[PDB]
Amino acid sequence: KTEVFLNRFALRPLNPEELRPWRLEVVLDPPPGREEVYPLLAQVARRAGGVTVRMGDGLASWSPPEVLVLEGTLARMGQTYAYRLYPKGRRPLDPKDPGERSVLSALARRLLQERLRRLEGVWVEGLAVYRREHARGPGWRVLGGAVLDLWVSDSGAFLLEVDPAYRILCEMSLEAWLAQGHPLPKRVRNAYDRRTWELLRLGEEDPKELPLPGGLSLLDYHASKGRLQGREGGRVAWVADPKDPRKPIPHLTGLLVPVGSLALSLPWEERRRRTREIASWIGRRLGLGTPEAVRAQAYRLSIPKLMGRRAVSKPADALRVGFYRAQETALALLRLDGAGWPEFLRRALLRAFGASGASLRLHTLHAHPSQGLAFREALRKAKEEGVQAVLVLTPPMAWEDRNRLKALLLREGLPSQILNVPLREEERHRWENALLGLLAKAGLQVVALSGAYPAELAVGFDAGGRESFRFGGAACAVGGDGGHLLWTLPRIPQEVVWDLLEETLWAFRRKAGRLPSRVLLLRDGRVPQDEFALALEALAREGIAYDLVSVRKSGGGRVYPVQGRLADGLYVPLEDKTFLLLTVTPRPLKLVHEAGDTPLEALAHQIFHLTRLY
Amino acid sequence: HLGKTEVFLNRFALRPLNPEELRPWRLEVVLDPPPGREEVYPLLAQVARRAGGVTVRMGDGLASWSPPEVLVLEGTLARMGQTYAYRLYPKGRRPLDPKDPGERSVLSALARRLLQERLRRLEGVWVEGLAVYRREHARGPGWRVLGGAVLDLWVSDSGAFLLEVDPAYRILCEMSLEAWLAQGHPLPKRVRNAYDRRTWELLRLGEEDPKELPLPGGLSLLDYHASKGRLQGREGGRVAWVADPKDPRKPIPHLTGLLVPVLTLEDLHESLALSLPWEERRRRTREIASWIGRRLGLGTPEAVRAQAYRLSIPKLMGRRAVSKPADALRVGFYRAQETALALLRLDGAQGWPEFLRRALLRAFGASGASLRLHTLHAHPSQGLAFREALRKAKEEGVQAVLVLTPPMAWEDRNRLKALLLREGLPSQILNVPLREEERHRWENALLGLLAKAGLQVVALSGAYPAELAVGFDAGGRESFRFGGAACAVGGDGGHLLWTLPEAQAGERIPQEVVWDLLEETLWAFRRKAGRLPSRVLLLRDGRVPQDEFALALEALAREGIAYDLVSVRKSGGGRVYPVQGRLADGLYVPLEDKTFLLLTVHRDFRGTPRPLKLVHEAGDTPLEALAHQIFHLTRLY
DNA sequence: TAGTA
DNA sequence: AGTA
Repeated sequence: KTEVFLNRFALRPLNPEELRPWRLEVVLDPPPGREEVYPLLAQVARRAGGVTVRMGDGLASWSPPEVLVLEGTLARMGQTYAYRLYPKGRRPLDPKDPGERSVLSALARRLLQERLRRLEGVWVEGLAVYRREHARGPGWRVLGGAVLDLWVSDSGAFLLEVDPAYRILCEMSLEAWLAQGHPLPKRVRNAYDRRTWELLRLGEEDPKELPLPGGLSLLDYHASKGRLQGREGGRVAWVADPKDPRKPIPHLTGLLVPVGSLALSLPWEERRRRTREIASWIGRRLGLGTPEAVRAQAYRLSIPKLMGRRAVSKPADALRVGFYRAQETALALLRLDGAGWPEFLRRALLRAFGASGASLRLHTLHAHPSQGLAFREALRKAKEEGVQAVLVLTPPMAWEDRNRLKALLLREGLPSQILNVPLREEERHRWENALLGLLAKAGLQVVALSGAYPAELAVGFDAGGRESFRFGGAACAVGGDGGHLLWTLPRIPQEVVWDLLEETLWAFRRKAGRLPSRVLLLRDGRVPQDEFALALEALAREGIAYDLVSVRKSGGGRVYPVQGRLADGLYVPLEDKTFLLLTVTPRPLKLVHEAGDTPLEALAHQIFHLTRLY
Repeated sequence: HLGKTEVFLNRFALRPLNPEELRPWRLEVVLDPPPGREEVYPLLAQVARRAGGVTVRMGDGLASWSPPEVLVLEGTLARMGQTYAYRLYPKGRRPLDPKDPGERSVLSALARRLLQERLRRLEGVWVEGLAVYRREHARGPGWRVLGGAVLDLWVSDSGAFLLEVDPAYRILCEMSLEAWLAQGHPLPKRVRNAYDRRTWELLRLGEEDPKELPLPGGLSLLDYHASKGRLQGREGGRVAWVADPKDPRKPIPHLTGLLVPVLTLEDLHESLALSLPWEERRRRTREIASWIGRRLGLGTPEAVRAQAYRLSIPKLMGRRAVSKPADALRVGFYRAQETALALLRLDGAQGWPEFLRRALLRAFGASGASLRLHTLHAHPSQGLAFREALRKAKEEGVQAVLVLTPPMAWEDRNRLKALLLREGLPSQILNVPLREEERHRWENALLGLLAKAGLQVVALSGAYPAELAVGFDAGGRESFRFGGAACAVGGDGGHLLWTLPEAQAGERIPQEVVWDLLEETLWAFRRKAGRLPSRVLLLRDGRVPQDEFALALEALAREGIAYDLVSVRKSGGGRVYPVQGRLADGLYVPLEDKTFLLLTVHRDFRGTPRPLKLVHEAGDTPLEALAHQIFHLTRLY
């Protein structure tokens, strides 16, 4: 038990009016698919006045009825709907009932933006305000500020989050900037709004003879909107959406905007000071009481004992000291670039196996996926020759492409590890890990974790980066202390999540000759918790207990020590079954226990220990 | 069997197309806002219509036979809630050749549309698309049966109009679903919109008040139609929960006042003289043809007659020569092996049905081979335990499972087969209501079970084009993303397997599915025969567009594997009648350079047979050779 | 089949 | 909140 500072700040409690927002019913025309309703009301909230937000399938507003735009239209994905709001008088909400308070926070959050607008002599993009300018150049003008956020606490009061930030601003414009010449970037942005894209390559075609699906020209599309009012920037550029990147879509460099002395980033003490400042400065135009730094009781997590042949501090050092369990191994390499094995990889593997007195064979893959039958053939031969797992050096492939390859391998019963080829040696973190995986998948128990945890099976699900398992998905899973399992991949989202877990569960009944008593499921919060409904219902019919935990890297906030320094692994409890996890300024992991009858500390310890060994 | 037999098709030849119709007007279209690329074709079909006249979709534009001045060059559209605006750009006249499979398909679309336009302007007669219903046959309160014929009009590779005619009857309802139900008639299966021809699956009625039932975004269900002026002159009635039926699981609301029950022969009752004997059918199709012919103005209909060859019957043989596959069950299999079969009873009891145990015990006895008749005492697919009982069974040597189960949805059927095949257990379905004296169904089911078990029941004579033939199926679905199954036959009976797309991840490109299904069959064939097949026969369902096999074909080419891609359609094959005398069983009727019919009566059918239309799309093999192999594969299984 | 409710 |  220790005391810590969170980058939050309590403000005044909400008054009785704010706890009793106005509600509004909505009618749309034409009626959209029920799955589209919610994103649309959110849009309806913007169309309407300000400090108004979506509530249920209606709206909730903090501002007077006579200020909202009760009628109009909104366009979404090219389609246009007519909306109409209907007042129905104030409705009370409890800050204490997750649901209702989601609204209050949404309201709270919209307000901040509304208040952030009025502030002048400073520019605000969304919730990110910017005071002092950090640089100035022919096009770049790095400003200094912080990303903000405002919400409601279970107490029923305001809560401000503050965190120092940068912003590389380009006032040049793609074509121009690409014009007095620079190398095209990876991610670009438009000129008419805030939506960002990933630059795929550049337009070798004519932007007026290049027709979109309808048959409309790329130029006419934008021209007939007002975006071409003599803003000629008119070179063609092939862009792609941050979501689902091959489907590539055409755009215009002249209607885009890209993304040596140095303020990279300040220390901990400096940032926690710069943050405590803005809380005072922003508390100025906020007029919501006087900021109060939030103290949170943080618990000290136990450092786990790892065992290779001899004690070891990290799994990586097992590659020099030796593995916990050894066996005669055969590992083949598949190269999707050039040649044989890079020297430092052959070396370590030899070193590590020497140090374990185990025999090691190193094959090399005689084929490439593009030869059809031959490939499958090669894999079977290699599988026959004792190959127990495959290492794959390869240029960066799309999520979809690798899953596919691991499947051609998996069908020839070949576990695999994918090491991206522009191999950066000096990046040991990377390749030392790639090898641990390869070894774990080959069946080697590199390190043993001395334990005391509820889950004998922890499976983590992957959807790439999508907010859904619609387009198939993938799962990785370990048998508790040391038993990396047969990681899988697989229509309807619920049915997807379930097969993933069905197979893994099955792999484990294969190894342990018994079903796991309990399972720990880890997933990204970006995916609706409901997609797991079927898997959980399935686990129940089996009697398999479980705990469902949502994960989210960025968005945790910040943790600062009172006066000393922060320990290696920390556990910070929060508002209702939510808690932070901090390891080794650092970035916390925000976690949520959405289902399961297991204490948060137990869970915290098991995730942390799972984190310790990559 | 080599003799030729003249035969009359229910087709008729019309004047050749004049130069003008060989050079339709072409028009470029443009849509705003740009829709998803997968909506462009469905939308152009809509533009073709909005534009009016005899105009059809051609590529990414239109093609028309009516004067360009008659078209509606500008208008709006709506496709599933979403709406867009279109503008046409007349780009002159452009020639098409009947010899080219693609261009000919377009000219025929124009013809089909021509038939529609002429039918739509007919006096006192009833039209339901390409169908015409001329006269009454019975009526009674609110309903009325009409008899006419569904028709078709297309162009040939020769370049002349061809008219198809087949008598049909239609039962029309003269009132609303509200009226009909008010007067006591039962709940029909399917309902049609009153304001258009869209139909639906009626699920049930609802107690909710239309006036206050809210559609997704909040609009009342009543205001939805009310505003669309569909209410003018009607009564909304009560709420009717309806289904797509392409999305049979999701209910949408509707209203009885705006619905018209789609009546069936059952609904009416009151043995109502509706069924046409082959003789009466034939004279009626000639009579209607004469009729539509005068109204069509495309010359006089000359019934098309063709040469129908009787294909050579296959030298079938198990342990010794045989007249039919099921005979091997008692004379012994062509080539036996130790065999293990497990029976999975999803109906209600315990074992092997006495008559099934007998045939099997006897079949193997005649073959002189060891057999084990297992029984899965594992419950239906309920639990990871089931997955376990299966793994155990395969480990213990089972080679195939016989599933005795009540009829399954074909989704649930493919699921189960997927579970089992997983664990390496092939399968054969046999629907539960089974009775001793139903020799035809179960003797065959037993043959599939054995063929799948790796057991070669019967072998076909010899010398066929392909030594490996694989069929593809997407079950109704017009593409191989959403599902995909394939069955491979070792050519001359060496039965290979059954399978479907393994487990990969992410959106799937059809060409990759198709490729993988074949990819698997080749390995099956590999392991089971020692080498890759020299030539393969790929049979696909016509509903699907052949573009999806491109990757697959290029792969075979790369591999050094020859092929022939033939597409099958049990629909629109027309009819076939004798000119005189009666008609045999396995007939081969070639029609064009690359198309033929295949007929097969059996028992002695009083009705008329619907032949199978087959189209040779890729390949070098003669049609006759291809018809033999397919025909022989059909009987064998 | 051109066309949610 | 807002395809190209």
